[PDB]
Amino acid sequence: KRPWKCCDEAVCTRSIPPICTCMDEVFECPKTCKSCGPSMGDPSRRICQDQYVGDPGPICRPWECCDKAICTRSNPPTCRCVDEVKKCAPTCKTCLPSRSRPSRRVCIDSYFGPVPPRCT
Repeated sequence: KRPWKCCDEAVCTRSIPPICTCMDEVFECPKTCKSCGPSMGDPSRRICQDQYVGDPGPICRPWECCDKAICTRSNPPTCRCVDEVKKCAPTCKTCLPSRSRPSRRVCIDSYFGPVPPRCT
């Protein structure tokens, strides 16, 4: 079936259906993946190499984008996001109301993965 359950870095064609590669770095080859191997010319940055045809599925990370990411220095880093949003992403585990913007919420999750895209 699909070689991943979720993908943070899906590179897909704008076609029906999409043709997709998941560029997410892996630390062990997922059971759903046919083969893992290097990426970005880096022998140590391993990915699921499989091309998939079909909807790539959801992101893994707890925020689609973040304008206020705070991350460690590792590659990949561990990051949190202090954006105050109308609704946390479905993939956020712990969402709390904001003190300063009472109609907004904050996701307090920490997540190990590449710096998320900026929202703005």
